[PDB]
Amino acid sequence: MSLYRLIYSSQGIPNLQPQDLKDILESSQRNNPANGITGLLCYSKPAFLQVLEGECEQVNETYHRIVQDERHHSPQIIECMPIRRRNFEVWSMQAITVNDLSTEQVKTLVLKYSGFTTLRPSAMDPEQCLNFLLDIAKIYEL
Amino acid sequence: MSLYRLIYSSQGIPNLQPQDLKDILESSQRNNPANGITGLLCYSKPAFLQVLEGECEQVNETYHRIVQDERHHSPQIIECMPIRRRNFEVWSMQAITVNDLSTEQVKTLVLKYSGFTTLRPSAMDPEQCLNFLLDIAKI
Amino acid sequence: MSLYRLIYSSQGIPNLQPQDLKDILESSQRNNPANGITGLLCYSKPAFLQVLEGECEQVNETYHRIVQDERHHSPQIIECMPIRRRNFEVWSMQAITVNDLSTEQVKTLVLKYSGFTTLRPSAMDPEQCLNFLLDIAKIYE
Amino acid sequence: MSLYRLIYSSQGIPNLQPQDLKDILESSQRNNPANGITGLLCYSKPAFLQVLEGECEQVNETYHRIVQDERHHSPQIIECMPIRRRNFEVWSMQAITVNDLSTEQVKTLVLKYSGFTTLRPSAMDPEQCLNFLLDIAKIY
Amino acid sequence: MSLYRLIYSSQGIPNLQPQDLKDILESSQRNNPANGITGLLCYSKPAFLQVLEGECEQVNETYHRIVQDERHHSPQIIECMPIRRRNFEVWSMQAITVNDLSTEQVKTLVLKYSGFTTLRPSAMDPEQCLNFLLDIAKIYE
Amino acid sequence: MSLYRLIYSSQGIPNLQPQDLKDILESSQRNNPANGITGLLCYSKPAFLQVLEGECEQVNETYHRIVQDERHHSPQIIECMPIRRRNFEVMQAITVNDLSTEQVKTLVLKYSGFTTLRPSAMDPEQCLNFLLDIAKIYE
Amino acid sequence: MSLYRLIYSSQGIPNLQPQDLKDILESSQRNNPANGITGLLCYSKPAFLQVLEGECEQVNETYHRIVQDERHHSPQIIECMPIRRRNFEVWSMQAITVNDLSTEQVKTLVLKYSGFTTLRPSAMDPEQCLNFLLDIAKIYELSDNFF
Amino acid sequence: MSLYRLIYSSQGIPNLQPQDLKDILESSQRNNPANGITGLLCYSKPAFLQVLEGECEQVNETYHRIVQDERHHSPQIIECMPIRRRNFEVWSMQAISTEQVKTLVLKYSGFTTLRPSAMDPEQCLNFLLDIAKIYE
Amino acid sequence: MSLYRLIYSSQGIPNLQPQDLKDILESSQRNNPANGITGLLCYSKPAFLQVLEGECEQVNETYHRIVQDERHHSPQIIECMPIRRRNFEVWSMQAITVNDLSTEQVKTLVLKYSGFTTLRPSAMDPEQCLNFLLDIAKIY
Amino acid sequence: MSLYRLIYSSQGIPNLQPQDLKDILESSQRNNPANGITGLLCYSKPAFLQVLEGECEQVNETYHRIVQDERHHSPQIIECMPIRRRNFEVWSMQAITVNDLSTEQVKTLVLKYSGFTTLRPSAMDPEQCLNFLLDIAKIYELSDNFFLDL
Ligand SMILES: Cc1cc2nc3c(=O)[nH]c(=O)nc-3n(C[C@H](O)[C@H](O)[C@H](O)COP(=O)(O)O)c2cc1C
Ligand SMILES: Cc1cc2nc3c(=O)[nH]c(=O)nc-3n(C[C@H](O)[C@H](O)[C@H](O)COP(=O)(O)O)c2cc1C
Ligand SMILES: Cc1cc2nc3c(=O)[nH]c(=O)nc-3n(C[C@H](O)[C@H](O)[C@H](O)COP(=O)(O)O)c2cc1C
Ligand SMILES: Cc1cc2nc3c(=O)[nH]c(=O)nc-3n(C[C@H](O)[C@H](O)[C@H](O)COP(=O)(O)O)c2cc1C
Ligand SMILES: Cc1cc2nc3c(=O)[nH]c(=O)nc-3n(C[C@H](O)[C@H](O)[C@H](O)COP(=O)(O)O)c2cc1C
Ligand SMILES: Cc1cc2nc3c(=O)[nH]c(=O)nc-3n(C[C@H](O)[C@H](O)[C@H](O)COP(=O)(O)O)c2cc1C
Ligand SMILES: Cc1cc2nc3c(=O)[nH]c(=O)nc-3n(C[C@H](O)[C@H](O)[C@H](O)COP(=O)(O)O)c2cc1C
Ligand SMILES: Cc1cc2nc3c(=O)[nH]c(=O)nc-3n(C[C@H](O)[C@H](O)[C@H](O)COP(=O)(O)O)c2cc1C
Ligand SMILES: Cc1cc2nc3c(=O)[nH]c(=O)nc-3n(C[C@H](O)[C@H](O)[C@H](O)COP(=O)(O)O)c2cc1C
Ligand SMILES: Cc1cc2nc3c(=O)[nH]c(=O)nc-3n(C[C@H](O)[C@H](O)[C@H](O)COP(=O)(O)O)c2cc1C
Repeated sequence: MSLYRLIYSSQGIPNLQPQDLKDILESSQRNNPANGITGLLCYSKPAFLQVLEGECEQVNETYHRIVQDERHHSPQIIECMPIRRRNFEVWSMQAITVNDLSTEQVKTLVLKYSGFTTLRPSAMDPEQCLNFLLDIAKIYEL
Repeated sequence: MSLYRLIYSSQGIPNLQPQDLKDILESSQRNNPANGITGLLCYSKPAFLQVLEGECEQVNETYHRIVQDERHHSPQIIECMPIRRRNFEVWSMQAITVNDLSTEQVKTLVLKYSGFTTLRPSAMDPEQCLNFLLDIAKI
Repeated sequence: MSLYRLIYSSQGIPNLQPQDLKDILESSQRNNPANGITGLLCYSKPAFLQVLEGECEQVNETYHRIVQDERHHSPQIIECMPIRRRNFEVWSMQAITVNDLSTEQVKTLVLKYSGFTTLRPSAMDPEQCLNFLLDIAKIYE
Repeated sequence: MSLYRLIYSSQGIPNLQPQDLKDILESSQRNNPANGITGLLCYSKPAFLQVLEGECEQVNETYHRIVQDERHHSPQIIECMPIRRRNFEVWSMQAITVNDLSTEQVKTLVLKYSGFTTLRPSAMDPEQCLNFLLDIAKIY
Repeated sequence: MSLYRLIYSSQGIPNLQPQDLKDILESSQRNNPANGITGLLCYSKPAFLQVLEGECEQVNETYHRIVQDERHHSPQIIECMPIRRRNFEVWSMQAITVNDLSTEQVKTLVLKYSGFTTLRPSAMDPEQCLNFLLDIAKIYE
Repeated sequence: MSLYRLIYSSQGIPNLQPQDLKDILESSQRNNPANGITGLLCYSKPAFLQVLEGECEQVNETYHRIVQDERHHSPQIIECMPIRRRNFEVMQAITVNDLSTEQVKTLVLKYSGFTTLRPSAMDPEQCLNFLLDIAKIYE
Repeated sequence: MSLYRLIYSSQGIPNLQPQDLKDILESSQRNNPANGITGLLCYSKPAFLQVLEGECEQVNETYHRIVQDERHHSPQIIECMPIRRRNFEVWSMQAITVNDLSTEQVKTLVLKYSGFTTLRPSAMDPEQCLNFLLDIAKIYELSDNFF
Repeated sequence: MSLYRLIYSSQGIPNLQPQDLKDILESSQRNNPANGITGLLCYSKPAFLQVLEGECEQVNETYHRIVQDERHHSPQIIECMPIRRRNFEVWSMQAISTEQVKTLVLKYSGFTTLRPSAMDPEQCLNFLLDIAKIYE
Repeated sequence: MSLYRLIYSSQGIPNLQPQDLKDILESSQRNNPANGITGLLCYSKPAFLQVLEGECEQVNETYHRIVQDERHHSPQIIECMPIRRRNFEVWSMQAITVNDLSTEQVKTLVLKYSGFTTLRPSAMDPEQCLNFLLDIAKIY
Repeated sequence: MSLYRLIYSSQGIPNLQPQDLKDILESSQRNNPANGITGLLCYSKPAFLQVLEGECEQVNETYHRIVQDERHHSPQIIECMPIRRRNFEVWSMQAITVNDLSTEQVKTLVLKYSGFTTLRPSAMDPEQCLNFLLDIAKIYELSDNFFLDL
């Protein structure tokens, strides 16, 4: 019913290739529009960080389906709450890799909101997660 | 006396034609100026979403007249409260249709405040309804 | 779906007797329960002040039905909004008459939230109506 | 329409007596009920401090009538504003005299909101005025 | 003593001419400098809306003088309070007529803070009055 | 690491029996202490509504273990967030239906639209307040 | 006009005797109540800490009178500002002495608001000074705090 | 060693000549910089109004020195308190026509002549900050 | 000069005996009074949790002298800041050891602010730490 | 885990030449990146004022290592608390000499937050130190002013 946001992180499996993230993105871009789901996925080997926005029932359907995926494990819900309005509404889904090859502007962003230059969501509170995702969206948009 | 704003939604009757939407707009534009009413009507098949601003007595009189209109049914008052100042003061009544022929800019605005690309007032709270309406008035 | 409150006032017909009010109470106490509606009606000749709480769809269904009642006219919605929780949850409906013959305590309460000792709903803001209705529900009344 | 409170002070004519305050009281208690006015009057030689509460129009009517009374001059409105609810509702009007011969508990209240033990409205702000009057009403 | 603002409205007598408002304006612009009074007056037939600023003592002195004026009646104090700083300090007094001949911009402003396009202080709360006066003075300029 | 609270609802299977409720209770009370999980489970046929409290990692492990339970479906997370202190800090379970006391029904009505518990129609604050109030009036 | 509070500290001249302290408090009892001043004087040898509340003009007249007293030097205004209401109550006739033979309760109160068991106003902010003075007035029981 | 602000008013002696104000100016400009005192002294016959900013001990030393000055009497501390930061990066003096100045004295007080006894601390501060702007 | 609080946690060395804890507590109760330090110490093997109150200079000198003690390592400052007033003014130092054991009175407090019944400082933010210590002292 | 900021001041040894400051900056810039530490060091003879930001564990590790440096003594922690985001994230370490030879612009920032034109960290409360440091970081591009002063 109500407009909702869910932020979670997970451990990618050890063997993940760049093609595996193309298969996640394409699936998400195929399923998400029809469900009202918008969002952003960050990968920083081996951690995933994703925000999902949408009707509560749809966000939940999508999350609990994602939890069942064989390409990641130990999902940790970081925040889930009703929202006043969407922030990621221009993307059914988008994917960003944050690594050592990343732009200095991007590295300085990871640091602005966390302890290290490599993204580790398990060490960030919901507001730091949301703000990182907002700012990094802002520099890859659209 | 007191300046008020009422937001409500309703379900248009099934066979609502383009002429129907036009005479609703024409009625509101001739009646509202005289009663101090301003606002915006949005129509998203089959739902209507309207904000009315004016003196409490006038907003109530206007609203209870609209309620009796044969072209819609099941009105749902979403918010009715006194307000500090108007936001739609330049329009006695403005109408927008939000549908599959709407621009990505509109579809995106509907998405920003709700579960889908199609407007469904029943799935929005008062602040979401008002902000959608304020933003769409800002094209 | 969501929990709502609607407060409104109306003008009763000049022809309102003991039996018409009791008929309103009876109808409301019969219909309100099945629809999850709770609240309180006050009658201060000639005015009605009523508060309705419940699911948005129900509140609206009940209100728009009440507006068709020939026993009053010129309904004025005072406030309609989502609420954190109910305050009248114990009564599907109750009806108080507030007038000249009312208790000094009740009179003083009316004066607490308005200009006079006779209840005139069109001279109160939403917070004053609500608090009046909360305090008089507590007295009983 | 709107519920209002008006607080003002004035200078009473030099030699006001218990009886002068008694008929002010009797005048107010007959007039105030029908106008739905409530409130409290303080006299601290030589000055008056009154709060009036009621419908905007009635508060204004009452105040502007009072201004014309011969028993005082130089009225100063301290505060006039809409209010959420009344604080002096049980009293159409009461009068308390506050002087050097008062109770120690009342004297202590004067001191709490002002520079001296004599009540001097002109030397108090709107919040100090209302608060004095609220505490004063509380011990009555 | 303290810096104060008083806002009131009143009813002008039935047939006020532009010359009466000039006289009012001239009287105020001669008396107000010396008393440190500043403010703005609007006339919206038949009503007056004025804001006065100055020392509490002088603001009361001026207001109780104005109230004796035979050119209006039934004065209503809308607000009287201390203030941190003046907003009308550039003008000893200015007078503006707000009626059905004012510009669209002025009419729109009246609508922004009130139920109609004609200015009726009785229909406005103190915040609405103050904001109307700040905004209209800004256009004037 | 961080003290968290998660509130969710779900749909019990149609053939749930009081013995299943007792089995859920036995299991919880065996698993929760060692994991430092506290909270309250409520059952209003066919709906469950649970709040969990404890460390982030343990709330997540317990929640995702619960999601796989075949005695319910369609979980819907209502709120998940860090908290400054526990409210419950003693798993208790309670069933809340149209046979519960007139005291419980009045409590259901206080936070929602009807006398029967329907979490889908309550926001996070109403859910939590309901659970506290229902716990308060029990043990 | 306005209701004011002033808190100040000073350094009493060396070897101030109890009779001098008595002379000061006799003067302050003589003048303060007539001037509508309430407050307290504390003495933690050699330092004075005093609060004065009352009408701005009186608090100032009193303070600038005190400044000229030859029995202390280096006055330091800690705070002076308009207040919404008084927190003392009366002018405390008795001064409080706060030193190393003070009760464990008084010493604990000094420690609650500063770094040590001896009272050093130069180490405290205006709110610490006020709260100390309020708590000590409560224990003595000179005043509290209009109930 | 806390950063502090003190605002006070006083009445200049009836005999105050332009050279007295010049004397005050030159003493303060020699002393204040070495004591880390910034602020502003305004004089409009017969009132002085001054803000001093600096370390507590210096602000107090400077103020109580000023108190002993024979060119004014009846000092009234209007405010004295710790501050988060300074608002005057330098020290200045201004003696107060025209209408801009009229308008300014009015903006934060009841009359068109400067009367500190009728202004609260925030009014005094903002007046002093603004008058530094219309000059200075 | 200024009134400060510092809360820190550290890791005791593997083989601490109850005697060593007495030696720390005795040393602290000997040294703190003269430096104006008050506070509270817990040992939940292996973790130490201490709050130190006092003048900034003394709090720091004591903290840094403590860091050098051979009976713990890895000190983690959790919060350090000026405070309005002390909350532990009555104790030069008190030590809470395994009457952390007190079943669901003290264990009840630990759960109230953290994930488990056993006290682990690294699992608590500054506010949870202070509130725990405040509640624990209250019941003493 | 938690993102933290630590501000402290210490007394530098009376010897310190520009090479010593360079050696300090050099170690910090080599060590800090790996540790996720960022911040700013000011040297106002004889005093240092530093802010460190990073993970609580790493900030603490770095700080207690620094305390053991023979080039200063009497370290005083001014504030240590969790933070919502970094403010000094641009440099692993930036170091600025702030003294009587400083620009009038710098001396004005010093005076804005304290009693005098000479930076004396103990004459400043935590918010004053913080704001002072933020204002300095604002005006200095370059990770130091030892080679060029603006
Ligand atoms: C990190 C991660 C994030 C994912 N995010 C989404 C999502 O945004 N939307 C979605 O439909 N599937 C998402 N999935 C993919 C689904 O788990 C699953 O692969 C998808 O339902 C396959 O559907 P398909 O066969 O139609 O392509 C995600 C998977 C992973 C591992
Ligand atoms: C969704 C909808 C919105 C309407 N909004 C307004 C309105 O804002 N103002 C108005 O006067 N009439 C409004 N009406 C039109 C009235 O229902 C009614 O037809 C009209 O006031 C008739 O006036 P007339 O008979 O003079 O043409 C609305 C009708 C519909 C169904
Ligand atoms: C002032 C007033 C208040 C009323 N309030 C309610 C109400 O709370 N609930 C309700 O069902 N009917 C209420 N009604 C009565 C309805 O108008 C209507 O008569 C009722 O639904 C008739 O149902 P019945 O024919 O089954 O008796 C109210 C009527 C009036 C005049
Ligand atoms: C300070 C003071 C307060 C007064 N307050 C009231 C009042 O509250 N209500 C009122 O009717 N008259 C009040 N008056 C008295 C009126 O001025 C006047 O005497 C009286 O209302 C005349 O009424 P009467 O013709 O019924 O005797 C007050 C007079 C004074 C000087
Ligand atoms: C609505 C209106 C507003 C007025 N405002 C002022 C005012 O601001 N200042 C003033 O001195 N007189 C004002 N007056 C005029 C006075 O009522 C009065 O006639 C005038 O001050 C007489 O003073 P004089 O005899 O010295 O000329 C106003 C009058 C009206 C009716
Ligand atoms: C709606 C519902 C709520 C549950 N809540 C909890 C819980 O609070 N803690 C828990 O350990 N298991 C909970 N479970 C039970 C688990 O799903 C699972 O059956 C159980 O933990 C297995 O433990 P066991 O086999 O060792 O007994 C819940 C199950 C259901 C269906
Ligand atoms: C530390 C100290 C505090 C004082 N406090 C007050 C006081 O609060 N009120 C007062 O009148 N005099 C106070 N005085 C005394 C005055 O300096 C002065 O001696 C007094 O005004 C003399 O009045 P007398 O001539 O009646 O004795 C204080 C003196 C000292 C040194
Ligand atoms: C109203 C007024 C304001 C003053 N302000 C300052 C000041 O800010 N700084 C200062 O050193 N002296 C100020 N003084 C001057 C001192 O009273 C004193 O005369 C001066 O500091 C003596 O220094 P000199 O002996 O070197 O000339 C002020 C004096 C007056 C009357
Ligand atoms: C965890 C812990 C807490 C301590 N707390 C204090 C303290 O609060 N005050 C203190 O003086 N020493 C404290 N110490 C002990 C000092 O490190 C040191 O051993 C002792 O104070 C030296 O004094 P002594 O040689 O006179 O016995 C603490 C030590 C440990 C490891
Ligand atoms: C005031 C001052 C600040 C310092 N700041 C840091 C710092 O931020 N990071 C760091 O690694 N070392 C810092 N140090 C230097 C360390 O104490 C130590 O010399 C260095 O980390 C050892 O690194 P090395 O392997 O190059 O010898 C600082 C030293 C001083 C005296």
